[PDB]
Amino acid sequence: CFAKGTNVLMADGSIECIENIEVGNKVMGKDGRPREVIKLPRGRETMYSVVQKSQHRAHKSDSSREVPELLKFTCNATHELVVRTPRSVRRLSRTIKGVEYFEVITFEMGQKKAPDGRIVELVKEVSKSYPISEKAYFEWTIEARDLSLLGSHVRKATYQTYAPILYENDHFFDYMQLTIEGPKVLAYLLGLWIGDGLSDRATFSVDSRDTSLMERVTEYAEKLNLCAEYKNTENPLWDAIVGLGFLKDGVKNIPSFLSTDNIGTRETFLAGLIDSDGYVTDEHGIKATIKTIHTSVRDGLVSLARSLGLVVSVNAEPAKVDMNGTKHKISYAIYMSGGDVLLNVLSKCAGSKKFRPAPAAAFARECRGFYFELQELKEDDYYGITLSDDSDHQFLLANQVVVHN
Repeated sequence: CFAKGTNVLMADGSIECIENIEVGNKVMGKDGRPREVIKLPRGRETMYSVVQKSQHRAHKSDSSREVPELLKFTCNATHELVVRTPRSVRRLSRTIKGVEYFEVITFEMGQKKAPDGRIVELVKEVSKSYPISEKAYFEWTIEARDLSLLGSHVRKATYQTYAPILYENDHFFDYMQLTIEGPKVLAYLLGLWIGDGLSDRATFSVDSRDTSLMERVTEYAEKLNLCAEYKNTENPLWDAIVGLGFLKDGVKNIPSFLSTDNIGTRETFLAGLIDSDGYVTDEHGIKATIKTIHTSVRDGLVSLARSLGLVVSVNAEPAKVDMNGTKHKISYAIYMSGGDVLLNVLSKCAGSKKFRPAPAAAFARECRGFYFELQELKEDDYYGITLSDDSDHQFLLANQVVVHN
């Protein structure tokens, strides 16, 4: 069902290639609970490239300059994609009536004759009022080779989903360098460093006019004992930047463990990063925007925000120019949205035009949808794993895409 090299998420929040897994290994399910591998099937056939539909980039190459699509996988022709399509009616409700012929256009389940000879069940767009076998959406499944039978509309309207990482490790807190009264300020000061810090030491660049942030920095430092050194020594903040991985080979980095660790710590780190070089808007829905010239931070942030269940998109931009020179070429804009998922992160920020009050009531981190495009590929060796017949039959790939057995 999957090409050689597909990374899947393991139930303990660990990552492994589709091929290095065996029965007994437990993958990560939708709920943050473990699945059970009870078989490992193989074969060869047409394979398809599934990738999220996006407005730009991605030319074939080995340099991580161009912004990449991380919501992508290669499965086999008979792979069953778990998809959703909206219910939809037009020019009439269920069934209203006027005079002299007019049309009712609807989306409903029917059976279409596959060119191969198979009689597949799928969503069809239907003319005037006709019954014959027809919640705000359809929850269903389709084999890769079958997307092509879909009508233009039904097809553009269909999407896959990704689930949030509701599971939690503790790699952060086991790294003392207690719980209540603590982790908040370091996770905060770490995101603050990746945003404004000096690569060689614990020195950020808090904006003067931002009295509210200067207040935070000084307040927080005090809680972690230090103070004023930033506005390389046995300095437990610099030791964590290094120890916890915030420097991907002499380059600023957002460590993978951040995606399966404590939720609160994920949200606090993001707040510090937004406080440093992000900015929030409310025009058409609450949204935060972090900027970075680092490719490692850019990709680690995308998976960090999606682990929380936020909606993410990335765009390439031009950098700076001092007197028309200084610093060049490109930087990146990462856009995040999600309502109360986002309100829960912004309610930890210090910046005055950044802070937003916390959600009104409790909230749920839903799976988010995404439109994709398929590429019919050549014959190849497939892998795949079988979850127990009594489970939901689903699990999450390393990128969080919800896949079916």
